[PDB]
Amino acid sequence: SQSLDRLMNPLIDQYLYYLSKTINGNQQTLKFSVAGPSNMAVQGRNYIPGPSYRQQRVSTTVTQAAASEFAWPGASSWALNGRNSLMNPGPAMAS
Amino acid sequence: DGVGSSSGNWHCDSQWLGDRVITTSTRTWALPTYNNHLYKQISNSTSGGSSNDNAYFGYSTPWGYFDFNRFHCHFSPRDWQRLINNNWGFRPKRLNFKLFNIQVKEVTDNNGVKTIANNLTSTVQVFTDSDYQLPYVLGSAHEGCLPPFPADVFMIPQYGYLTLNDGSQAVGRSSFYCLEYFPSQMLRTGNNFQFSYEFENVPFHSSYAHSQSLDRLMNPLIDQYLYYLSKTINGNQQTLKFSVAGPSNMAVQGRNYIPGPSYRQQRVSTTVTQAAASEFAWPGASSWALNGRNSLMNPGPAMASHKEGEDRFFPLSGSLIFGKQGTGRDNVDADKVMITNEEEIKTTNPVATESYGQVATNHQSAQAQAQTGWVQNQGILPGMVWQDRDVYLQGPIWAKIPHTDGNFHPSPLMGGFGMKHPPPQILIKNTPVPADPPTAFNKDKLNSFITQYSTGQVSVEIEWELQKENSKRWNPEIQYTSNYYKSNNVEFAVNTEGVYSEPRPIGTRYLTRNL
Amino acid sequence: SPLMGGFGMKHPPPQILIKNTPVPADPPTAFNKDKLNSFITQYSTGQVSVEIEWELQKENSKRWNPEIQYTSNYYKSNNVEFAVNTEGVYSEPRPIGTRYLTRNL
Repeated sequence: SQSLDRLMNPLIDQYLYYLSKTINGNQQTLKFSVAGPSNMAVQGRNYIPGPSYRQQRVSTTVTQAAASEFAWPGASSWALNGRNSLMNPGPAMAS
Repeated sequence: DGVGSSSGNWHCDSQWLGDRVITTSTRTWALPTYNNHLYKQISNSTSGGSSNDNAYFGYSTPWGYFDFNRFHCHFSPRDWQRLINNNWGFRPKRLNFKLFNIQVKEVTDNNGVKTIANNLTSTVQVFTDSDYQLPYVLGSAHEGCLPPFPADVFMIPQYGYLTLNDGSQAVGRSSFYCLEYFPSQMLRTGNNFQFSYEFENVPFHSSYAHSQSLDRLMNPLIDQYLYYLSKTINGNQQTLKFSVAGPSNMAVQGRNYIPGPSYRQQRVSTTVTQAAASEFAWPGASSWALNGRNSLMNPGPAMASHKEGEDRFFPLSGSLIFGKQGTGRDNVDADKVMITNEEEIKTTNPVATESYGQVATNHQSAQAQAQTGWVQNQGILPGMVWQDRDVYLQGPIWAKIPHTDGNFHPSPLMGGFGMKHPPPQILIKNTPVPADPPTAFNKDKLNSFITQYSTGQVSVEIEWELQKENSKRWNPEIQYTSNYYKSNNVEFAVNTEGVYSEPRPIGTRYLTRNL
Repeated sequence: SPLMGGFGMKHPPPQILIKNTPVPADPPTAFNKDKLNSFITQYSTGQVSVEIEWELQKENSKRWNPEIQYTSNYYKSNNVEFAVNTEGVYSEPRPIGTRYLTRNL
């Protein structure tokens, strides 16, 4: 019922700072700001999402065009002793 | 007990036994009424947010909570210095928590003047989430913890939580939690609250810096019994030549273990009078994506902040950044913040702003030259060894390991001890006291309440286990020390206006041990 | 021995420190991380009692003639020495030592 990137308190700022600005408007002027509810994407986090092995995206919607036959050519695979095996179903990832 | 009898004493001291140190800290707190006793749905729409990456949905509760998840809440600077200069490791063992001397006040405003008086019959409600049934917000580096200085009086932060969101909207899987649906003790001015907690078994934190590097573990006087490919061409005929790997060429010697994982960060320099190509704070930052939302990789995997002699460089978001006393909230200069560094782990961990290494990318032949590619991100491999991020006096202590099917090395990335069952959240709220109701029945919930706030003392005692050092090193070690040179103020003390300040972050890795 | 007079001790009577516990005023309804600087104006009062047992060294002199003794003067005065004035002000009119009796060297 919670997402890994939304585990913080939405009412309280962190006691950590993030780099918010690099240029003043090519002199380098470093600026730092408190990571808080208004910018949750830059808050420090203790844990990160699990591993991935990217898969090609296929749509089930009717009336769609495809560049070419990519079922085998566009598939993710792993090789063992010169033999290619389809990565199926592969690591547990959000569909 | 009674109105005229104290329900507890002021306990604030540190006791140093042989293998254990017991820290006790007491603070005075103030608790106002939050949200006017209401639960409120909150989202990026209510706060005016627009970006997809910062969208959220959640609820703000009228409850406050007690947080002591920072080391300076328990260790004085001198105690921290003793711990870091005399021990190879430490870990929390058990916890004792107390609330006492409850004082509930009522505030009445006549015309531009407020009068404060005691409300001896009012109550304050406290309970602990021992079953971890509520969202855990102590695992984030939030403000509102007990002050490092015992004399400072602090305000209890308001408790809020987030659930699943789609933009500013919720989904059916989103959960709403009512904290009044939990049994809680109600305390008048004569009552007190206390509970004990036992820390689950965690590894000792590495309060040492390695005196050897992973690539220099061999005997510098003896050759290996292994050979390496030393030459390919004779001066395009292929003539393979092999040589013994020895002290003269240590880079090519066979090794049993390799440095830990990496996730490269952009390099930023603190040196003044420097030019930048463009604004790269967000565009040039390393990040990970979850359900279409991009989150900054911060602080990310434990990696060396910079190479030897390059202290001016720091990873864009790979280091903890603390603010100096009095520092503003938005767009402060570099001299207003304290940038931590992890140079001590350069002996086992890769540099944050450098590639892990090079890997072959083709098959060399008489027609194709051998090609290699830079490894910007490298996952866990067998034989890898690494050091976790160091903890700091003002840094976090613990975090809750997310309840998931799988995890790897669940040490909190911001530093500290990862636990499936961390110290439970302690939630506190002033019981609403309705004003005079109408003389005719009305079914609507009451919205007129007496303005109230509460104050009291809070004590937390934590027993820490120590790992003593048994080094045979002959020369003296590096130790944290204050500087004798004269200054207007004493470091880690109050100013002429009574303002306590922490002038620098203090790590734990000064003693050394072999790799 | 203290140069201003008295008994020198490595472990004298300990310092007794007392302070009124701060009582914060009404805090804001929105969280602020700064330490509170608004407190209810308070002061405290009470009674303090200290009891000290003193050991005495009695005199065993064989001196025949009477000794010098500290004594008040009978002669009339507007006020009694070591007493209050007409405005209730207590005063100590002179310093009093301890060395009036005599013994051989």
